[PDB]
Amino acid sequence: RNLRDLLAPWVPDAPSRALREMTLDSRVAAAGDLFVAVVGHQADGRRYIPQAIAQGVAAIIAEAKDEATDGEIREMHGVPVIYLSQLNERLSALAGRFYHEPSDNLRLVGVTGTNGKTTTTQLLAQWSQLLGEISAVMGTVGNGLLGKVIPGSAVDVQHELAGLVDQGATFCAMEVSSHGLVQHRVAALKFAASVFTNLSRDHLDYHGDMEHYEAAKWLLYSEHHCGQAIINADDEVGRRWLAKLPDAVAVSMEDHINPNCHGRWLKATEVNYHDSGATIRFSSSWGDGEIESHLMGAFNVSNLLLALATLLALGYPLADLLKTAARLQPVCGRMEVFTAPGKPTVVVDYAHTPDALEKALQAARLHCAGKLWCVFGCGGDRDKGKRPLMGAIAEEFADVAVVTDDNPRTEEPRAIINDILAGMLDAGHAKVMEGRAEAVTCAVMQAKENDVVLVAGKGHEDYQIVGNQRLDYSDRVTVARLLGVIA
Ligand SMILES: O=S1(=O)CCN(Cc2ccco2)CC1
Ligand SMILES: O=S1(=O)CCN(Cc2ccco2)CC1
Repeated sequence: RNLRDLLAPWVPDAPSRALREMTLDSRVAAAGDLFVAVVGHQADGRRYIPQAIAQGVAAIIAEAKDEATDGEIREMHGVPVIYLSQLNERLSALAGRFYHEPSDNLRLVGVTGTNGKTTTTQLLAQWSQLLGEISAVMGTVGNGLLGKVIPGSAVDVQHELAGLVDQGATFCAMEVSSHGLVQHRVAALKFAASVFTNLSRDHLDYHGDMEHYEAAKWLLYSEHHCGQAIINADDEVGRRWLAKLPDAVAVSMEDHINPNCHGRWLKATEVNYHDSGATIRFSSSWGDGEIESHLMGAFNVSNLLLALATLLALGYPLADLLKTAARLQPVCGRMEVFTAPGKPTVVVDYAHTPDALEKALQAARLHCAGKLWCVFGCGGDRDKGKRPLMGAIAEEFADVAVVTDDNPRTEEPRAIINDILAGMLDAGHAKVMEGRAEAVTCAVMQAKENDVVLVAGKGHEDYQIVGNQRLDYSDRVTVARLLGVIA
């Protein structure tokens, strides 16, 4: 790594300097490093130039605004200071070059939108790896090779992706946050494909506002290497964009494919939501088939179809995708289904808010021939407002509400339960059982073979905080033990 080579595309005849790491933070800027001084929302990195020089950085790249012209080479205490205009916009490209263009050395798929980003990202990584890739994820959960995700500037993005390349990753599914995109944090990444789970957003009822939102985004996307566009046609904005993008792949499970366009497409023709997942019949420009998904609810059908369409667009054979689809797993504690022969279906989900609980019950309902049970509580020593709302939701969208404990902490467990029950029309119809394990056992042991029991609130979070103790407890383990299966 050399300053001269680093800057060659932009600043010819830049000094020759060996560079260790690239950093925006003058605090950690050690000897031999390249310090990058950026002008930010409320901070100006150029302030910390003398400090960085004092810690022995090899060279500095600094925002040119007001202080210099673009590509201006200066020299302070023997250290090169190269000024570049619009450094924020160029930082991704700069870092990309520094870290040997990691997105050109694996298949990078970017997923954007509000809902289903995490799941779709995870399914992309899972499915690609089942097809022979060494897959990785980058996003809100964390970064890492599949099953070793460790819990973010344009430099960090490039740096982490290079780290994954070094660990042998050949495929990376990246969640792209709306904010990350706008702030040019993925500006120079070569995306093999970009998946749009949706492009809708609240607060856009004024026609001028929707117009500006779309223009802003369209402009942004025009400036990125998006690769193959895979768009959810069940989204209103998605459809309008698909109408303008003849090379984009349209995906639908609600009959929004327009075949007159002769574009590439994938649609679910029918779905059977059964006790252990969904059987998805689909047609596509690549051929038709049938997938046995072990994921629950309509949203996860959409998410799966988006991943399928993406991988098909990237040229993975339909037959191989079909042969591996049954091995796709739910994201841990996200509508994770547990079945056993002749037992009720039990779903463990992390849902701990009124909206999450409602969605999880609506999803569970689809797979439920009999009665839908909901076992849940609310956290103690936290905001109490959601309690009656979650009570009301459990009453409305389930057949049997089993109200129990969930991390009561120092608060009186029964008081929390009372707040939950307060929101119900017929609290008397609810079952109350304290001891969460006992409540789960009650639902599971009493529920019929064709019932579904949703156990909500914890998902993967395997502890019960009672008083000051994080006592060892797991919904997944409790459920697995009751059903005679392995969590
Ligand atoms: O830019 S982003 O939208 C996509 C990449 N992510 C993951 C990331 C990289 C380094 C630290 O965290 C940040 C948000
Ligand atoms: O589809 S996009 O995400 C990326 C490409 N851009 C510009 C464009 C349209 C047709 C040719 O170039 C639109 C947004």
